[PDB]
Amino acid sequence: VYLDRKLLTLEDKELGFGTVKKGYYQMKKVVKTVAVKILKPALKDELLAEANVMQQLDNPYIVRMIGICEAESWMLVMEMAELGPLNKYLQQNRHVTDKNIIELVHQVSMGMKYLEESNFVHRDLAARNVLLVTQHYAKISDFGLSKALRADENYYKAQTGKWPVKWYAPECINYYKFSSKSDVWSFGVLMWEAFSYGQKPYRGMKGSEVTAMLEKGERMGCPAGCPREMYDLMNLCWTYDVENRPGFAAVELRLRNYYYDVVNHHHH
Ligand SMILES: NC(=O)c1cnc(N[C@@H]2CCCC[C@@H]2N)nc1Nc1cccc(-n2nccn2)c1
Repeated sequence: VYLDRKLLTLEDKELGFGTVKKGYYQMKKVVKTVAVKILKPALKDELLAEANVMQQLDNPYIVRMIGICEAESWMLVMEMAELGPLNKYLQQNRHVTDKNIIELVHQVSMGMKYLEESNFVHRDLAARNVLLVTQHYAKISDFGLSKALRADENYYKAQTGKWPVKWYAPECINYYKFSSKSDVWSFGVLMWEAFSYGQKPYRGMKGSEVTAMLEKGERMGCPAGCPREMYDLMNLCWTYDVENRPGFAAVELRLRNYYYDVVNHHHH
């Protein structure tokens, strides 16, 4: 996992803990374009824990880590997803079709089905953390809050924090318990963001007002032009009771089947 600084070439400009910069890494033969997270002891430990999670994952729909390097600061080197975050892409590309959005959120569900099978919880699943390789190829990124589940438990219990509350399930807020089912709830919010072309969820509401709304059984409305089948899936992800909420195997299957029905309608 330890990379050679002499083989890494960093660009001066910043793409976006610190910063994300574009670079190039000399591989065995080819040169590879990379995205590098550069830190600007708690930050070092967090980056190394993130590196430890990514090291264990191998799936076409999850950003691959190339390695780590300790130079000017600690650096986490990843494969580059040229088109950037999904929310920003859709805000700038409103012509993207409903079929293309289904294709991308289905890819995220495949990556998450893999993470669930791997017994890792993401804990920051949102459209800003889905990166586009192409307009037809999404990858999940940003494993800074992710956790490997213990062998005897299907959830992570947080003790302390600065949380993305609008993407969190009720049991995360009420019991500090994070599971693959909690990530399913976040995935419902991510689907809403995607079909709303990168609009922020729960516009104009405080985190506490969001909790109050959800407790009353109320949910965000259907985005303009969103297929009813996809809005129904969002509502199923937003099942209040964790036991009754589907896991990613059930979600990916529903998305897969619907995507094939849409691919069929297009051919007709
Ligand atoms: N492998 C990667 O390509 C990569 C992995 N992870 C991330 N993480 C960032 C953290 C900052 C928030 C946004 C995102 N979750 N960004 C990556 N690339 C990237 C590519 C183009 C643009 C940007 N970009 N545009 C605006 C901000 N960042 C990032």
